[PDB]
Amino acid sequence: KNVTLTIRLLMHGKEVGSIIGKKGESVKKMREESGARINISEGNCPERIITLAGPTNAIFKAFAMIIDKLEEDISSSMTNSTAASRPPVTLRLVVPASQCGSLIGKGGCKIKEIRESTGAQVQVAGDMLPNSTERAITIAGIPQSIIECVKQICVVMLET
Repeated sequence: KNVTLTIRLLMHGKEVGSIIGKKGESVKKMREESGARINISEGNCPERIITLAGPTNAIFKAFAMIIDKLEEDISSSMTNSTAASRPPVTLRLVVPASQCGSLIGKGGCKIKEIRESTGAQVQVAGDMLPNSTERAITIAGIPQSIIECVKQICVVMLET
C-alpha cells in the first residue's frame, strides 16, 4: 500500500522445518497472514530458503509470524535431541554483493555501529575467488536484538 520490499530467508532444513510447520498448514497460514509473496528454494548450503516479497506491512507480519513460530517451538517442551547449548537466536539472511558492500560502509563503520548497539553479532559469507555473487549474513542474539537489526537495516535501506 505504501512501499514494496524483498527479503530472502536462508536457514537449515531442520530449523526452517520447525518454522515451516506440520502438514505445511502453518506455512500456508503464514502466507495468508503475511500477504507478501512467500516461496521456498533450494540450498546446497542451508538446504532451505524462504523467498518473501511484498509491502513493508505484509513483510512486517510475516517476519513476526515466523519468529513467533520459532518461539512457540523452543518453549513447547522439546521431546527430542539432547541439549542445544544455543541460548541466542541466529538467522542467516541473503543479500546481493552490492547490498553487503554498502551495508558495511566505509571501514565497516556502518555495520559496526548497527551490530554494536543492536547487541547482536552479524556474520558474513566468504568468497573464494571471483565466483560468489550473493553474500549470506548471520545475526545472532536476543529475538528483540534480531528484530531490531532488521528494522534498522530496512529503514536505512529505503532512506539510503
